[PDB]
Amino acid sequence: LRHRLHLYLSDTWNQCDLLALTCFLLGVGCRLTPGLFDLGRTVLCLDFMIFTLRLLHIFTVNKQLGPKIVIVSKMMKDVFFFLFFLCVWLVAYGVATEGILRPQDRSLPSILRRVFYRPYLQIFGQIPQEEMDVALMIPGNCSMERGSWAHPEGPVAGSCVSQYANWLVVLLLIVFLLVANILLLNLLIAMFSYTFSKVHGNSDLYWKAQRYSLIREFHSRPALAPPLIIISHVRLLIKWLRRLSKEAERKLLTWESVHKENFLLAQARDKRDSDSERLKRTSQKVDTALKQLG
Amino acid sequence: APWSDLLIWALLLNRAQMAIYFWEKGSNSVASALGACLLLRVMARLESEAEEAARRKDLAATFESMSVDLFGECYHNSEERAARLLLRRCPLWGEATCLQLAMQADARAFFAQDGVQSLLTQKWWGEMDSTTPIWALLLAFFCPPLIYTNLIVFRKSKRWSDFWGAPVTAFLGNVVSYLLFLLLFAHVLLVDFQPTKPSVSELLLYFWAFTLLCEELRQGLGLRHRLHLYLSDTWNQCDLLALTCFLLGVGCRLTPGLFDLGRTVLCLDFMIFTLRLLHIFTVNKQLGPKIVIVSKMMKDVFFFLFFLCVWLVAYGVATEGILRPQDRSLPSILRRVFYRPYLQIFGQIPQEEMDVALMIPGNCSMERGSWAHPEGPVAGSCVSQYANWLVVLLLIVFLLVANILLLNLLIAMFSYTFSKVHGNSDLYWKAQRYSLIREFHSRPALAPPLIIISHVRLLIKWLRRLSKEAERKLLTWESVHKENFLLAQARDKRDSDSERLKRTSQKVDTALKQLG
Amino acid sequence: GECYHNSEERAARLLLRRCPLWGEATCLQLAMQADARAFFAQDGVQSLLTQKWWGEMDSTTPIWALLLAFFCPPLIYTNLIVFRK
Repeated sequence: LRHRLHLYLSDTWNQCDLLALTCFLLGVGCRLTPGLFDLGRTVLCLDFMIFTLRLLHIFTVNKQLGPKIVIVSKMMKDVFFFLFFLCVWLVAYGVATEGILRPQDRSLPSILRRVFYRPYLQIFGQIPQEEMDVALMIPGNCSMERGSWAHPEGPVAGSCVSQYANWLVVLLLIVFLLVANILLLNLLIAMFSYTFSKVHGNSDLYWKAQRYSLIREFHSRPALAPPLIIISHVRLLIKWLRRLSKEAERKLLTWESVHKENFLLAQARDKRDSDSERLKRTSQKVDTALKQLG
Repeated sequence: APWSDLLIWALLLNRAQMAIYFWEKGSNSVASALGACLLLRVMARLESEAEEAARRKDLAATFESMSVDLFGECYHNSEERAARLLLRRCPLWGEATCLQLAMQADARAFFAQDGVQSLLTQKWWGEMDSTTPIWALLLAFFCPPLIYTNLIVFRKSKRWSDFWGAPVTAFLGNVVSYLLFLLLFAHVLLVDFQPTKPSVSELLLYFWAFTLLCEELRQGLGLRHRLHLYLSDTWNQCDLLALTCFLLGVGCRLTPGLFDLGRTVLCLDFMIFTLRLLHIFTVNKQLGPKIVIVSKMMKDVFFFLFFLCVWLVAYGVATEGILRPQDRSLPSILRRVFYRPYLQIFGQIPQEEMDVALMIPGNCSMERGSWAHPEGPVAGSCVSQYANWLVVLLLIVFLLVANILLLNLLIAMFSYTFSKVHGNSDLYWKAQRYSLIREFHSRPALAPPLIIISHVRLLIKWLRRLSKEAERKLLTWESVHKENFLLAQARDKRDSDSERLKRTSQKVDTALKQLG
Repeated sequence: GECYHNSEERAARLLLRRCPLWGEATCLQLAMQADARAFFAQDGVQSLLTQKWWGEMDSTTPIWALLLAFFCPPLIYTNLIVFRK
C-alpha cells in the first residue's frame, strides 16, 4: 500500500490535513506534561488557524464560491514581487532613519522594532510623528555627548534622540510614503487586474473538469457526520475482520448512430459548399474544357 | 563559397529577390540570415535617403523572419542538435557565435523563441540539470561536501569544478556576499560608530569597499571609448555614485570637525547600496521582467505630482491665510502650508489644529476680533475664528479631490499603461537576458571580499606581459530542414485561393484563345 | 503621407505656404477651420508643429539647456543650442 500513501502525500491540502493533526498531537502532548503548559496552549492556538483554513478547501464544490477560491492561489507571484520590492525599500529607509536619529536605548530587539516594524505599519496609515520629529518633542540635555538632543514620547522610541539634520528625516518620510503608498500599492492593483483577466478562462475550465471528482468523493463517504462516524468505522472494521437492460441498450445505441450519421452528413455538406472547394471544382471543369478544345 | 560571395554582393547593393535567392541556395543558413540582418541595419542607419533607409529596414526584417522559421524546424526535430547549431563559431562571419550576431543586430524576435530561451536556461545552470530546484542548490551551497551525493543531477576535482563553475552559483555567491556587506554596514552604522577612532569592524568595512572599487575599476578599464560607454549607462553612474558618497562620508568622518556630517552622508550612502540590489535580481525568471516594468510607470507618477502640487499650494495657502496663526516663523509657515496637507492624503487629519469648535477660546491676541488657542507646539499659538466654516469646507473639498479623483485616476492610468507596455517589456527582457548570463560567466571566480587575490593574480599576469566531420554532418542536417521548409512554404503558397483564382483566369484566357 | 515619406524639408515647405486659390490661407488654417482631426493626427504634421514650437533652435534641444540659457542670458553665444533648426 505504498503507492496509495505516496499519491496521498503528493498533494497539498492533504499535507495540510496531516499538519493540523500533528500540531494537535504536539499541543496535547505538551499540555499534559506538568512543565510545558504555556507551550501547549500556544501550539493549540496556532492549530486553530489551520483547521479554520481547511474550510476554504471544503467550499470549492460550490457553484458560486468555487471558481473564485481557485483563482486566489494564482495571485501569489504578484504578492511575492510586492514583498521583494517592499523589503528592499524597507531596509533602506529603516536603517537610514535609525542611523540619522541616534536613540540611546540600543537593545537588539528595540533596534529591530524601529528598523523593520515601524516602517511596515506606516504603509497602513500608522505614522508616529512624535517619535521621529523634534519640533513635536521637548529638548534638553538628555545625553552626555556632544550635540543637541531631544526626548521622544514613548516607551519604545528611544529615550533621547539626535537633533542634527532632522529635516532629512522628515524628507525621507515624504519619499517613503510616496514610493510605498503610491507606486507599490497602485502598481500591485495593476498587476492583479492584468493577471486576473489573463487567467480567468483557464481557471474556469480547470474548475469544471475537477467538479466531477469533488461530487464523486462526497458520494463515497461514510454516511454520517464526523462525530458519529466512529460507528461506521466499527461497521467497516468488523466487515474487514470477517473477510439499462439489453434491448434498452440496443434502442439507445441505434438512436446514437442516427445522430452520428446526421452529424457526418451535415459536416460533409458544409465542407462541399465552401468557397474554396467550389473554386477547386470550377478549376477542374475549366481543365476539362481545355481538354475538350485540345 | 560562390553563393556566399553573391549573397554579400546582393546585400551591399540592396537587391531584395537577388539576396533571398542567394540565401536559399547557399549553406550555413541560420548564421548567414542573422549576419544579413546585422549588415542591413548597420547600413540603414548610415543612410541619407529616407526611401532607401526604409527599404533596407524592410529587407532586414525579412531575413530575421527566415532565421526564426528555419531554427523553428531545426528545434522541433532535435533539441540537442539545434543546441550544437547555435553554439558554434561560424567561420564565415568572423568566428562569431549566432547568439552574438543576434545580440548585435538587436534581433529581438529571434530571442523570443522558446527554443532559445530553453538553451539560455541550460547555459545558466551550467553542468547541472536545468530542473534542479533552488532548495537543493542552497543546501549544496551551505554544505560544500554535499555536492558528492545523489541530490543534483549532472551532465545536463571535476565534480567540484562543475558545481562552482556554473553561472548560477556565481550569481548566488554574489548575492550572499553583497547581503553580508550590507549587514556589516548596518552593524557599523547602528551599533559601533565611535566619535574619535575607527573600530576594527569599521576598518574591515573600508577594506571591503576598496575591493568593490577595484572590481568597478576592473570593469572600467577592461581607453577613452570604453570609459565613455561605461559612463553612458544609468546603473553604472549609480555604482559610481555610491562609492563617491562613501569617500565623502569617510573623508568627513576622519576630520575632527565634521563628524555628524560624515555620519549623515554614510546613512544616505546605505540607501544607494541597498537599491543596487534591485538591479542584481533582474536576471531571475520570476522577478526580472516585473522589475523592468517598474521604471515605465514614472510618467504617470510625475503627472500625479504635478496635479497634486498645484492643488496643495492652493489649499495650503488659502487655509493658512484664513486662519491667522501668530507664530509666523518661515519654517513654521512652510510646515503648515506644504507638509500638513501632504499627510492628509495618507489619513493623518489634524482636526484640533484647524477647527475652533474643538478648541478653547479666549483673548490670546492683542488684535481686533475673536481668537482661539489650538493644541500643539507647531500649529500656531493663537488662531482666528472668523469664517471658520470655510476652513472646514475647504477640508471637505481637499479630501474629495485628492483622495478620490487623483488616487483613483492614478490607478486607472497604471492599469492602462501596464496592459499597453507589458508585451514590449517582455520582448526587451528576453533579448537582454543573454547579456546578463554572459556577464556572470566572465567574472573573477570568487566572492567580492575574496576577489583581491584574483586581482593580484590578474595584476601579476599583466606585469609579466565540434570537429570537422561533425560540423559537416551538422550542416548537411541543417540543409535538409531548409529544403523541407522551402518546399512546404511553396506548396502552401500554391494551394491558396488567390493563386488558384489566378491560374483559373489564365486557363479561361487560353480557352478564349482556342475559340478565337 | 507620400510627400512626407519622400522629403521632409520639402513637405514642410508644402504646408507652410499661402495658397492663392483659397484666399491666401495656409493649409493648417484650412484644416483647423474644417475640424479635420485625422489630418492633424499624422506624425509628419506633429513633427512640423514641434519644429514650429522650438522656433529657430533645434527641436532636439533638451529642456535643461534651455533653462540654463534662460537664467544666463549671455550663455546664448556658446556651443549649447544648435541653431538653424
